[PDB]
Amino acid sequence: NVAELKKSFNRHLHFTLVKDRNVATTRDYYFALAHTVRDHLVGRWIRTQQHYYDKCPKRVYYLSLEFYMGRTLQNTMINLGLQNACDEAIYQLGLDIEELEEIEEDAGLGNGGLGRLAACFLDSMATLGLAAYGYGIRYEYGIFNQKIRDGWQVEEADDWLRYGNPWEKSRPEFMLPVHFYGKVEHTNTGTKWIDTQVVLALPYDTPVPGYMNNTVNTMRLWSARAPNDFDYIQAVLDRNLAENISRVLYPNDNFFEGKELRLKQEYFVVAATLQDIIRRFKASKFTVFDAFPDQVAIQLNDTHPALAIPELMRIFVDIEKLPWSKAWELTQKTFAYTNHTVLPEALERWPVDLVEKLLPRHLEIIYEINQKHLDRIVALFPKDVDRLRRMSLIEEEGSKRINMAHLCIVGSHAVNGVAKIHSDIVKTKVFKDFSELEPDKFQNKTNGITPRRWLLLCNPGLAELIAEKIGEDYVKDLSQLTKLHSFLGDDVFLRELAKVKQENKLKFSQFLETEYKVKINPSSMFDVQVKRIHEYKRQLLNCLHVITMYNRIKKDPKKLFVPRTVIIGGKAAPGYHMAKMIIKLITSVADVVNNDPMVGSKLKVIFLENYRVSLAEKVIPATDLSEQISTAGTEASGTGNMKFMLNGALTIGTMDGANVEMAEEAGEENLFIFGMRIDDVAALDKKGYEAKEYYEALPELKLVIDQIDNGFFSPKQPDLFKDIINMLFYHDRFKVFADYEAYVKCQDKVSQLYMNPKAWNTMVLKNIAASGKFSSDRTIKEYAQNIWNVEPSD
Amino acid sequence: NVAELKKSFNRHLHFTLVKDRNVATTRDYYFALAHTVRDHLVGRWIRTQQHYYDKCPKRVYYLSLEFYMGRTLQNTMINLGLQNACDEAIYQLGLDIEELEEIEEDAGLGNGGLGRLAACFLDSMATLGLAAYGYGIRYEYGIFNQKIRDGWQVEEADDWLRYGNPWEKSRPEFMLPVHFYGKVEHTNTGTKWIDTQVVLALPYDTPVPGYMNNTVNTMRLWSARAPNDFDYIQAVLDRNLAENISRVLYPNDNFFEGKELRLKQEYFVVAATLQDIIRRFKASKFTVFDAFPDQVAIQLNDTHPALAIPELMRIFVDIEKLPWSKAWELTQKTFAYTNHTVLPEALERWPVDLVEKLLPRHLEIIYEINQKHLDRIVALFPKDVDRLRRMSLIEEEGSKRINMAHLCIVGSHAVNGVAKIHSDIVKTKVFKDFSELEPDKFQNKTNGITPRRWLLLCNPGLAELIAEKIGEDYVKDLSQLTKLHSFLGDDVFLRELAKVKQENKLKFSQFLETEYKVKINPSSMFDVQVKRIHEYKRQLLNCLHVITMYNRIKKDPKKLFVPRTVIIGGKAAPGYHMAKMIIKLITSVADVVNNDPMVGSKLKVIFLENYRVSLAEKVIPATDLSEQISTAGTEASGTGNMKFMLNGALTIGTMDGANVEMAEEAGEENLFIFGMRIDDVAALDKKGYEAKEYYEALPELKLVIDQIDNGFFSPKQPDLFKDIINMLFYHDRFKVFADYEAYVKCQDKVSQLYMNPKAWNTMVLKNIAASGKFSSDRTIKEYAQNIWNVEPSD
Ligand SMILES: O=C(NC(=O)c1cc(F)c(F)cc1Cl)Nc1ccc(C(=O)O)cc1OC(F)(F)F
Ligand SMILES: O=C(NC(=O)c1cc(F)c(F)cc1Cl)Nc1ccc(C(=O)O)cc1OC(F)(F)F
Ligand SMILES: *C(=O)c1c(COP(=O)(O)O)cnc(C)c1O
Ligand SMILES: *C(=O)c1c(COP(=O)(O)O)cnc(C)c1O
Ligand SMILES: CC(=O)N[C@@H]1O[C@H](CO)[C@@H](O)[C@H](O)[C@H]1O
Ligand SMILES: CC(=O)N[C@@H]1O[C@H](CO)[C@@H](O)[C@H](O)[C@H]1O
Repeated sequence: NVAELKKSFNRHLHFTLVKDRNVATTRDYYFALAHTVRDHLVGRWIRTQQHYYDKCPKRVYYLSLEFYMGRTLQNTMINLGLQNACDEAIYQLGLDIEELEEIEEDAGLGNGGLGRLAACFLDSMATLGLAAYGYGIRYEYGIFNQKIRDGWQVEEADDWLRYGNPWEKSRPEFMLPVHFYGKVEHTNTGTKWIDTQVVLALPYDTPVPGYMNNTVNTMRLWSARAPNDFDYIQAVLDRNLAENISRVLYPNDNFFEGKELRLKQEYFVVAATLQDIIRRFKASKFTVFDAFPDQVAIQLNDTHPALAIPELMRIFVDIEKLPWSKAWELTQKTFAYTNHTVLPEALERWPVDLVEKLLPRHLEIIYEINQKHLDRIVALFPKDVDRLRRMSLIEEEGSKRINMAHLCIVGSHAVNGVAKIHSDIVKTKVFKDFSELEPDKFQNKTNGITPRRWLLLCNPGLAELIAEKIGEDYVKDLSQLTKLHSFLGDDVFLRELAKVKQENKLKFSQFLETEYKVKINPSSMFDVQVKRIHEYKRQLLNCLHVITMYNRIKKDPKKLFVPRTVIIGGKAAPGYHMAKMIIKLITSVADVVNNDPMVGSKLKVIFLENYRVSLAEKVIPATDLSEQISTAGTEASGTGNMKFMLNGALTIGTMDGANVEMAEEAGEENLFIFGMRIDDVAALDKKGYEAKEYYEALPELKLVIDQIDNGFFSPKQPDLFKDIINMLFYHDRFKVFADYEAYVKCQDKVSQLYMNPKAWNTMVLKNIAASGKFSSDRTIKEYAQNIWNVEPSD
Repeated sequence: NVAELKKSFNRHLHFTLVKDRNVATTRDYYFALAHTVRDHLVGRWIRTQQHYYDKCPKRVYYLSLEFYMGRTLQNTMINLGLQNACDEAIYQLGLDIEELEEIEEDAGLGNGGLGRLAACFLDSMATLGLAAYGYGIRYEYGIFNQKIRDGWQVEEADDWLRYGNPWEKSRPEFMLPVHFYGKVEHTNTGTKWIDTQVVLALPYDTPVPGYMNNTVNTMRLWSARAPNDFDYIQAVLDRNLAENISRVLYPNDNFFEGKELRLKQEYFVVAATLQDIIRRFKASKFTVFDAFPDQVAIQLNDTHPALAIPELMRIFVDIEKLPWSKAWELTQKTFAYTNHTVLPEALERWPVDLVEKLLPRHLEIIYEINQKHLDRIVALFPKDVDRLRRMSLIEEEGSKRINMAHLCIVGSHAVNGVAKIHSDIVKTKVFKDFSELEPDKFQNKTNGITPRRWLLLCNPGLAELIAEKIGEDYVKDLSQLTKLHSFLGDDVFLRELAKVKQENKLKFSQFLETEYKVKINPSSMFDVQVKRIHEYKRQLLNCLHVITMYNRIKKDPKKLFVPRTVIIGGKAAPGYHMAKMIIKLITSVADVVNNDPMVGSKLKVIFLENYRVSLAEKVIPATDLSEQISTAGTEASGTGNMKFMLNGALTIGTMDGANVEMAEEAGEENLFIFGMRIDDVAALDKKGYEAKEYYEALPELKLVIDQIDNGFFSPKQPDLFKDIINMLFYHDRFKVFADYEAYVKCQDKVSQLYMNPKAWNTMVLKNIAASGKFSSDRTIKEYAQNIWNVEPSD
């Protein structure tokens, strides 16, 4: 109750912050409230973990180099049923809760969809009350902070832990050695890894509260420490190198960069996690190891934690002294692999020299794994020499590299894609060789998003509305949102829905106006593309359509033009050149567009800085139009798309990733789908893509290109954007021009629907009403049932 | 009372440590109590700090690169008067109170005498209710942990913070920029210090509980961070370099090491501190700095923060735009300097080259000071061409250096030494050129220790006994120990006092044998020498006496030997070769002596690994004879000496430092004074030191030296102590041999007296009852009256 939360608050401000109202900072207040809310989950946290130890359910271990968590405070209140009481307590003390909430750093330990998938899943597994753990790296620096200076992305260290983090508790008793380098002896007592350099792994536990149940699971992130025995001053300074491992998240989205530190990160998180799991299994009730796969599941979050396979084997054979065949039966039965990667350059392949010098034993074990593997292939295909090098874990040509996917495929009992279409290509095409051998191993699990964070928290208006119509069951069972179909003809419900959208718009319009000094037309269409910047996602194409909108105003200023506020956001990897260019182009266009007095309030372009979990929560609920426009074949699933759908936006995009499943659910009539489908893409590769042909064929495209290339957007470097021009014309893998017309045409349909409130909101409601599939609660049921084989409990 | 303490402890264990009783670790329990205890000073801390904000009395800032704090928990309990009740609470919960206490890390952020002086000072300024603050660096790594391995010193990093520190509260709101490098620009707005690299300074507060009053003063310690703004991974890894500024404490006792990083440390703390003071001053109720010196004193703990002088000037002139002359009058009035050393090699003397690179503005301000300095020497000494070079701040040979001592002298209103003999020599000899001009500038302020850590804490037995006899008011006014004179008659007493000391040697003997392979004779005379390993402190001269003794059982195994445990402990600077060998020797000697079955239990020799504050709290109360044997004129004061006086041991030592003053106080017949006085060393230098004379001249010495050199103590390597011997005959500036004879004869009388229980304890009593002068409480009044001009309120 209120009075008690108020007494807790003051107690913390007093004792934990050593402050009285008189000189208390806003941060002092945030902290005091966090501690008050965190205190309210301790009992359930102990009891949950206690129950796991007493009843030994099969535990699920989600293993990942990335947990894109965002802020905890508000998410935690909501899931404890505490938000309203806290709101009121804080209000009564003359403070503003939204103000305190603003203080919190994001836990930006993620790049995008892969890392955010991890986050939604933990929330989901806690809500369904599974025995689940999150395991990854406690990066000192998460994804970097993005400033824009002269329309250019600028990186600033995400110093997220400067002031401390009250959502983590260290665990001094569970520190582990992790080993690197050294050499292998195959003595007559077992094979032994010796003369290694040691890093210590200190774990931190973070509470994963379930939505209104009694479960609080754990996320355990590891930290790098130097040992005490593995110039005096320099020696002590040198301890920096060991602790460097957990220092900074690699900021690459969908790109492999074969850096040594990264390899160290990957073993580091694998090694400590695997010990902790064995330790726990051994400390429990339960070749006592025969029960291990009845008590352990390890989901590989892409190939990043791939070493987990040769590591488990290493532990089983060398320490546990199990015979290799047994060790391998159990490895296969413990692991499952989730494939998210699509393009050649994202594929992790590690050079053999590197894997040999850093981890000799793992190399040996990997070769051994490979031998057993290629043996079986020879046996079923003796005249087939090419199938051998094709399915080998070693890409034997030149450099020589380990194909971590191949390793995950052979060490796991289940392999999965993240959307129907994708798993499909994965199974029938990309892995034809392996799936032929065991069709049943390969499955789909279409992606999902938590409707806690992504409806309840980021959008309480909608949540309340929906709840006032159909009650609150939908939160824990999003399929219940179909009940809304029975409100389609409800003229008054449509108004309340539009009102909700408009408040989100008004609020967010404040944000834009107070952060960018740019006049927002409150009633224009909020047309939003937020994701990481990559040529495949095609921010560029959107950008082109912006230019077309602008020109259309210029040629004919009196002509009926539906006002849009066009928002583009997301971070470019610091080494991704073309991505940085694509940013500079957008900010350039905005400068022209936002100041051309002849357009004024008809068109406003914002490039949205420092896009991240807590910003997604702001902008998404405020959106009318969700840009989702990758080249078909290039987007494994996507999740933003889903979050827009649930929050009352209409989606414009290609038949790619889960967009396809969105269209099935709500019916294509109710999305703005356009463009080449995968076939249309292949057929164009077959015949051959000539970018030129479209530039001559479409006069509006011709102008846009000409404007960009001749400095209309860059009079001080008329040829600033040349690199974009070349790529567009000669090296564009993603066929930007081939989809232009279809896109623009499709854009004009959105425009016309927008001029009919009733039709538009009717489509909105048919979307929201069908968004239920996309709850990460459904996804997890599916993983639980056909992969982990654990049951929900409560 | 106790019931609230049990609740609180449990609330912490539950809510702060997230543990129930059956899985709580020991660390868990420690923290739970620690937090409980901190809570109980919070009120007195806020009020003490409020109250200075209110009445606004003059503030004392003790600025030191070093704070040798030791452990906090028990000191805090005692001073807060809650040891009783806390003991109970822990007991009633079935927990070992002292096992808890042993979890706590020494805050080992000093080398020895200097950093412990500061730590005692804090306790006393708080006990006397001064508005005082300590400013230093939050070193990530304190003085190194010493391990003896094969009789050698090995160093381990002192990772005191890895499990966190319950006694500090970060103050993020008071974070600051410090500036480095760049270059000076002489524009017509004045001098701009430009293109500087910025390091962040983040303060952390530790409570300083006065003894049984209302005062809780603050110790602010600063940590280095990289700023905000900048190969991206590499750029991020490189933040390590800015943070290296506060990473490790330099481990030289009485020795100057001119490393760039150390200069950075020195600037860092001076810069953060001076800003923070200015901030506090402007924030109070006082562009008007006239009252600054009335509001603020800053004591320069030796020359380490000398840089504060030209920083304050720079702030005043460059930033506050005050006239040089005024800005200068204010500085001298603010600062005061405590000289702590006389060894030429311990004087800080910075290459201008380095200072010009790192602090180009500061170099100028120093020149500019020297100029103005040197000018007014010409006005009074127009023909003394030599006087100038003798008094300039700049030593001009080859690559010029900055004489930081001289700097501190010109820039402070008071310069003081740390004992009568020291200060006297500082005034009349070392800085005669200066003192002649302002005789009143130079003073003495004799060192002391706190009777809290060093009596009630470490030796509860002795304090209990004293309190029984004379009331418990001696704890706040030590001089009341004179009262214990009434008891010179009393044998009941004398036997009671002997009891206590025996009880300590027992406790201590149990710990001692459970460490080293050695059979301890618990009623032998405990001959303890502990302090940093130094040629000057002459642990060697002690080692020579130890051999001597052993050679007197080998010669005559059936003559009466007064039996003694000889304990020598201390850390050698990693870079200090002689001291490392000297340790090696003592351990060799140790291994020969403890394994001659003939010597048996007559003489055990123990080298005490890892001497530090909490270790000192154990061995001192268990001591009979205190070795204070530095060459006359080398120990500026000593503070070990005083601790052993307070704790019921008798002193064997030279007429050096405060020894002179302990003798003074107790009567010189009540200490074992011996060997060369100050003039004797003076004489011998002019006559010339000729070591071989005592080797020829003295048969008993001669054996000792031959054993060493021919390898009696290193058989498997008869060559080992080559350099010890060489040093001793052609290089020993500290004249071990010249006092060899006086010393041994002196020891012989100690031995003679130890066979007289009654006379011995009568001398021990005469020592304890006259130790009142040496309370740091007395030292502080004196600075308060005569340097800081502040008033002992509460
Ligand atoms: O009290 C606890 N605390 C925690 O486990 C805990 C500690 C943390 F530092 C943290 F950050 C998070 C958590 Cl959740 N656990 C517990 C209680 C009782 C028992 C029993 O078996 O009686 C066994 C127990 O350990 C386990 F984990 F098995 F439940
Ligand atoms: O609330 C406080 N807290 C502290 O001072 C403090 C904060 C810490 F984080 C810490 F680690 C230690 C302390 Cl001791 N102080 C205060 C109260 C009331 C007033 C008024 O003027 O009404 C002014 C005040 O500030 C000042 F500094 F003056 F004491
Ligand atoms: C949401 O999943 C999310 C992503 C992924 O969005 P896309 O599915 O790539 O469009 C990236 N960044 C943030 C902050 C998220 O919330
Ligand atoms: C005690 O003062 C102390 C010192 C300094 O003692 P000396 O005066 O040099 O003999 C050094 N180290 C520790 C741990 C002390 O408590
Ligand atoms: C390598 C990588 O981040 N892949 C991404 O994985 C997420 C989570 O499944 C998908 O939503 C997205 O379409 C896909 O691009
Ligand atoms: C520089 C340094 O460490 N000096 C030491 O200072 C302490 C405390 O002032 C004195 O006890 C000691 O005699 C002196 O040698």
